[PDB]
Amino acid sequence: SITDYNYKKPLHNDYQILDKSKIFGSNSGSFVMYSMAADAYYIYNEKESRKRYSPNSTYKIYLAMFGLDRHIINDENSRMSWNHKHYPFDAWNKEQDLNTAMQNSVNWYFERISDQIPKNYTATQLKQLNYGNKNLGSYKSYWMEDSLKISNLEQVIVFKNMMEQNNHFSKKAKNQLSSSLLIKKNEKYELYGKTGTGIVNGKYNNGWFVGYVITNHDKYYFATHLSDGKPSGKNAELISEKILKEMGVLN
Amino acid sequence: SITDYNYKKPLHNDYQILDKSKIFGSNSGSFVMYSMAADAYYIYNEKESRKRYSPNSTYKIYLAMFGLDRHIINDENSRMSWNHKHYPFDAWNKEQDLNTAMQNSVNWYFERISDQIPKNYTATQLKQLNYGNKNLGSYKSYWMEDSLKISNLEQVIVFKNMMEQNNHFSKKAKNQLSSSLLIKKNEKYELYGKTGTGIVNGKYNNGWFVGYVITNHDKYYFATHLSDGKPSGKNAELISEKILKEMGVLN
Ligand SMILES: *[C@@H](O)[C@@H](NC(=O)/C(=N\OC)c1csc(N)n1)[C@@H]1N=C(C(=O)O)[C@H](C[N+]2(C)CCCC2)CS1
Ligand SMILES: *[C@@H](O)[C@@H](NC(=O)/C(=N\OC)c1csc(N)n1)[C@@H]1N=C(C(=O)O)[C@H](C[N+]2(C)CCCC2)CS1
Repeated sequence: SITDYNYKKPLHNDYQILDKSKIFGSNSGSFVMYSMAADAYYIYNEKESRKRYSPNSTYKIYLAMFGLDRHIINDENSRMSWNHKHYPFDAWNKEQDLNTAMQNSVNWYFERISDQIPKNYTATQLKQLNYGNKNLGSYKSYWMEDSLKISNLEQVIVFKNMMEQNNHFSKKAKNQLSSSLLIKKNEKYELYGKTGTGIVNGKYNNGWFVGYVITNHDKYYFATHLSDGKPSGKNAELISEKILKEMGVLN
Repeated sequence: SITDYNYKKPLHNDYQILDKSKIFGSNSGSFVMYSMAADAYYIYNEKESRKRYSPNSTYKIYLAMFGLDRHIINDENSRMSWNHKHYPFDAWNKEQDLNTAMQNSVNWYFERISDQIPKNYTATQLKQLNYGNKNLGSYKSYWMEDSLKISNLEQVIVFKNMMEQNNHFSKKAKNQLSSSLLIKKNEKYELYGKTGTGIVNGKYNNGWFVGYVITNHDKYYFATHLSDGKPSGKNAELISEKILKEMGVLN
């Protein structure tokens, strides 16, 4: 418990320390990036990057994966009916498929998936995935400012590993997941990712943007965590991109 | 044969006649576009648009569809080994999957698919799809400046129908095909398409760009054919986009 807020495991890869404090501006947090080609990490604010926070809606990545893996949703049909309950966001108040669910961060879609998953499966997956503190707690919205916590550095390690390694997870699962995460594509690059936002007492307190970039030459996994300032998922995306552009990943 | 060079069937939809001769410049051809929402067509140079030409590499769209439909390739694996024969283009001289095959217009990939398809299946599909003159001839590269011919107007009608109508083609087939055709994506739109280029006596003679656009509000099917000037698939793409941008489809 006293070491379950911190990822202490030393890196067995080359790594560089960046200074993107100018881009982060009045916001506080960290940025991590992995380069498939260099098998190397690029970290800004490694202290913050090793502190564990709740994953918020970035966990939807893994919930989506579990749902595909247990045939809750599939490639032929991932649709779910709206229950006719009003939600704060209009995009939630309609039928969803994985793509629309993921793109609009429709909580109830993944909640409905979460309810059909046994706890021992979830716990087995987190173990094998090395997902943060691996702490399910009461097993009720555990990924939402609750027991489960992961570090910015681990977000990149766990995601890259799950996607790139020969897991029990199928290639078509990974591709379907990957489809649901595609944000931008042009001649130069494909950008994939997922935002996370936390709100406490009407104040943003926890902002994620986790994803990856495919170029012609390389492939990159990355994540931005915001802890103070204006720590929203959107602000995490904006910062991620201007860092990726200024580092010449998006050109 | 005397009516097999022309699509004469009258339109049972609204349609408008455009003037994009300025964009076409010193190139000659036509542009067709369909709007799901308006159930209406937008044609420039309807004469040219009704004349049938060989589909070149736009036929790869349908070959890809057939290969998925006959489990020649799958969502799990669509890879094919290179035979270690040199090809004029370097991107051809390696392993391919559907995406790389389609993106680089790797002829041999789809030829290898074509060879495993019965003729009566092909002929059945063209019948049900209303693909052009439906003429297979000797059934050997019939889609390459040979017997099979389709009009710019039909490219849009046949593609839209195959994709949008509940035929025997599965949703996952269509999505996998759709994935292989994605070119550009941003906040505003997803652009999908396939180029075609013909070369005779070292001169471009036949240029295609067939595809569709998904926006927030609408969905559009489109095609550009170039018959004279500099009629290359790439030039057909450039013209398609300038027309789509200037019509405010890519905004
Ligand atoms: C995942 O982060 C989701 N977030 C929430 O449900 C929470 N607050 O959102 C207001 C939350 C969970 S526990 C807690 N204390 N707060 C959804 N995802 C995001 C996201 O960043 O993708 C949302 C924010 N967006 C989508 C709203 C408009 C732009 C960003 C909120 S819902
Ligand atoms: C499909 O159009 C393919 N084209 C060809 O094989 C032919 N010529 O290519 C030079 C061809 C077939 S019959 C005939 N008389 N000529 C491939 N697709 C394209 C394409 O546009 O996707 C290629 C052309 N590009 C990529 C290079 C220059 C313009 C675009 C050629 S191979």
